[PDB]
Amino acid sequence: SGFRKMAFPSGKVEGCMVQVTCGTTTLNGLWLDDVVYCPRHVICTSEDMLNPNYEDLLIRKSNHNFLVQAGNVQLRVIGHSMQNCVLKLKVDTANPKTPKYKFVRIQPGQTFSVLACYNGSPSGVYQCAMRPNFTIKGSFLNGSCGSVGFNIDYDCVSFCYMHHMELPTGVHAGTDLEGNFYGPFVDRQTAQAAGTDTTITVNVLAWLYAAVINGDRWFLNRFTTTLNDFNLVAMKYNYEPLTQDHVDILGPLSAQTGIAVLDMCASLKELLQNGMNGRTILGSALLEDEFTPFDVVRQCSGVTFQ
Amino acid sequence: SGFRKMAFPSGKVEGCMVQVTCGTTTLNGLWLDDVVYCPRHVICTSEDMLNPNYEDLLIRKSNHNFLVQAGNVQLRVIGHSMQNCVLKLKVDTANPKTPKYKFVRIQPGQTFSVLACYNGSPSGVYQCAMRPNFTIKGSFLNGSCGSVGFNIDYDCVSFCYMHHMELPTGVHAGTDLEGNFYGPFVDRQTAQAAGTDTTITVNVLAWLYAAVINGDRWFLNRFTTTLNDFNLVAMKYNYEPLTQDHVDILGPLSAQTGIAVLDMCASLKELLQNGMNGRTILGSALLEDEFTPFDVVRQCSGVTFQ
Ligand SMILES: O=C1Nc2ccccc2C2(CCN(CCc3ccc(C(F)(F)F)cc3)CC2)O1
Ligand SMILES: O=C1Nc2ccccc2C2(CCN(CCc3ccc(C(F)(F)F)cc3)CC2)O1
Repeated sequence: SGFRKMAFPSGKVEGCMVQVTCGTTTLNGLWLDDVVYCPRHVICTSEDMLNPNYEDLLIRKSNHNFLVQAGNVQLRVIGHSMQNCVLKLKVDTANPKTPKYKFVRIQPGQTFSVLACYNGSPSGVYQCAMRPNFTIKGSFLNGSCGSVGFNIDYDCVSFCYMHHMELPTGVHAGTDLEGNFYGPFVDRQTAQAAGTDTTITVNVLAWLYAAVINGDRWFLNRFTTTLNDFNLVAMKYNYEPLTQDHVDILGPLSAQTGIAVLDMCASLKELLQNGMNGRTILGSALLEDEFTPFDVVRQCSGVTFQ
Repeated sequence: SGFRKMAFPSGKVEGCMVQVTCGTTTLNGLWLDDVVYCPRHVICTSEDMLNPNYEDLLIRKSNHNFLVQAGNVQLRVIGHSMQNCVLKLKVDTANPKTPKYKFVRIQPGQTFSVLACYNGSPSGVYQCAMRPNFTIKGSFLNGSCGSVGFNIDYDCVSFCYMHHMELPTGVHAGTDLEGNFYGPFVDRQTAQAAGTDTTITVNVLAWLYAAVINGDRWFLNRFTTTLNDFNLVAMKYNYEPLTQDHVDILGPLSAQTGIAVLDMCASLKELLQNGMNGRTILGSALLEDEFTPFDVVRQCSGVTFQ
């Protein structure tokens, strides 16, 4: 019945997006209860961004210098502080649309939805993964800083990403909602290069399970393998090593399809060695690695949210 | 700065989804002002679906047989009628969350977002195209019927699709919001096969323009072509014929990049003849055809919505 790259419904997050302006710089903020969270580089000029001293730049800013606008209506800033690379602006009004929420710091390989915004207004929603090199491959133009990534479990939004930086290579870097960057990146306009973008092996396997459930099975073979034997081939192809924890997480997909995890590893190994020979799997000519095992279960089951 | 398959923010549509139950069948409805729109096959049993006489089945249904539930709260049905393949259930309460909206019947090649729902509750959002054979390639399980497709232009939601049927081949068929199917499909469980799924040429070209804007340009060559010469190769590869209307629509992308439309056609022609040779374009090993020229402009510019 079909399998699609699918984002969470975005309404709960749309009701949290505001515009934040400091000086000549405008980007997005996240309004939850009576706090607005945004990237601290809102206080920088494009001059400042080469070597900013954020503590010093903040000395010159008062509450009234942070212009916060929710739709057409202005919010009153009654306090501000810096936590790592985010500012927290206390406003005098609790966001009436605040959903149940959590702040979560995700691990490489985990997926989330991004609500890309400009000037506090939603532009679109798409699905991303935290890459093993701690970048994400997004769609972000100037003014999109402060857009957030999130997951939803029924009624509760877990915010995991806030967007801050584009690297010279066109990939993206950002923080969790406590303001700590994922990976080694900093909020300065300098030479920072991403490391190897390896493939998230457990996600590829989950997606192969999804393909089998949906009728694409030409890649199933007569072979099996072992974790160590498969991992020799994964390393050669810049795939993440597969662990027993990963095998365990694939357990429910293995059980429903009747295909042992290591048998699916042997299918993956032949795909890596032989290529696709011009065929497709679930409409892709590449092996997709931005579906987690939990994503596959969810979509193949029809789980929903408030 | 990156280019992603991107859906519209879904909040405005989330506030319109309800659950509709008739007998033992539950699916989704769309609540706009004081009318709930849903597939007429809600009145069928799985028996009925082999050869339904919808007019006859409706004789046995009264207002009180249609159970409409918005979140936890029941809506009072004060009238019902059948329009083509949709039912319209008049309720006694206008949806307080009704956005500005229109009903639009789209053309093959046009794209839209789908809010997949189960039991009136949103599950996820993804982007789709109306295929040239009038199917869509979605992600729909039992109970997702009545999920809708839509586009947004600033504050106004244009609803273009309601989901009704999965064909035996795993592709999807549905109606506009006046209840007329796209293509030749009917709401009966019978032998209906899709025609040729051809590639939407103008969308592929738009996506190649997007790639150039974002740094992927290895596929640009030293050649040009003509509409007629390109169309001979398109036919061979089951690509839609390119028209002068299509060339005109690509005009703004041509102007911004400085690459004449027919020059990009010559790049596409070499890609079709030679394949990708194992390379990728914007993270795909296939030529993507579910971005319209307007989608590319929008995403490459940062246009937003209420
Ligand atoms: O729409 C429909 N009609 C339908 C019609 C005929 C056969 C099967 C179906 C199903 C019914 C639920 N069936 C869920 C089975 C399942 C799959 C994966 C997992 C898991 F591994 F992810 F956990 C668990 C259960 C999916 C297909 O759906
Ligand atoms: O974020 C940023 N910083 C930035 C930094 C350096 C160079 C360019 C930029 C741009 C500035 C706007 N620029 C829009 C140009 C444009 C592209 C396509 C079209 C169209 F063909 F679709 F119509 C029209 C205009 C995109 C990149 O963006």
